[PDB]
Amino acid sequence: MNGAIKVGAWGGNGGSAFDMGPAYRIISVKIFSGDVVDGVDVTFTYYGKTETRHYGGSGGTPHEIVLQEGEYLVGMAGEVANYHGAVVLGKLGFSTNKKAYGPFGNTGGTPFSLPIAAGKISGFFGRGGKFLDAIGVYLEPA
Amino acid sequence: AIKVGAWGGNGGSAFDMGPAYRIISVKIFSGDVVDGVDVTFTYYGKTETRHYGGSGGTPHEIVLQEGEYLVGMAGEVANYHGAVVLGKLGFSTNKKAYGPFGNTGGTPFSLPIAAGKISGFFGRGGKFLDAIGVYLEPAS
Ligand SMILES: [Br-]
Repeated sequence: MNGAIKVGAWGGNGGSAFDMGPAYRIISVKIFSGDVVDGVDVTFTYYGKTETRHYGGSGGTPHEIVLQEGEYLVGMAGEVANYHGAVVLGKLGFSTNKKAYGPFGNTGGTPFSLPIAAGKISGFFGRGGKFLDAIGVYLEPA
Repeated sequence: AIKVGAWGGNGGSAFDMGPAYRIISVKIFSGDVVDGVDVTFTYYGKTETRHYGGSGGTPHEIVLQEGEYLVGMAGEVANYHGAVVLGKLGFSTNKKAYGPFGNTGGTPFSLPIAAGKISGFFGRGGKFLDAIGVYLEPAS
């Protein structure tokens, strides 16, 4: 609605649905991972207030992407894995117009990939519980 | 303004449909792999058919009914006789999922569209369908 374009989610159907909606500015993403992707922090701005939302569980090591001036998110990729009986993100990475980051996570399964030939990622939705069950993205022009 | 993909190889020649006003139908030509696609659509007052890739294999036509639109695309990227191509391709509408068309496995990709629709195509083609990507638009 209101003109949104949402692609995904990739992953399983467990955990609880989340939807950040679209941001004015994503500032940074932290991807928490070990054997699989445990969760994500998204830090974003709105009217000069910086806020952080966490989705998924409390495990894993953090892997950060701090967006530089003129840097924006142009790809996402990973693997959907079966882990301990749950269908979750086993690996997750992102590309910007400047650099690739990751993927983070150590469990393979069914790959997915989202090259954005025109446009950028503008927000996130998905499912989280003990791990990051699923992830999807909002898109807008670049 | 919103283009995702293409998934597939670097061979063949580039194509680019741009976005349509309305997609009427898509035909997927396949045998062992995806040979190519026809897209029939409305565009700036005209009704047009374009063909991308080769024309071998068998055509499989999906005609979109009133209130029906394309909300997913998926497939596998395969090596076929030395060409990195779509080995399998399928589409979902808001009513039903179709496919796969083609028989050759390789690396899967999937594009579920939770909000919006596919409005057109771009990619690369030769004898077969080397690569395919989509233009995306919001729902109306
Ligand atoms: Br349409």
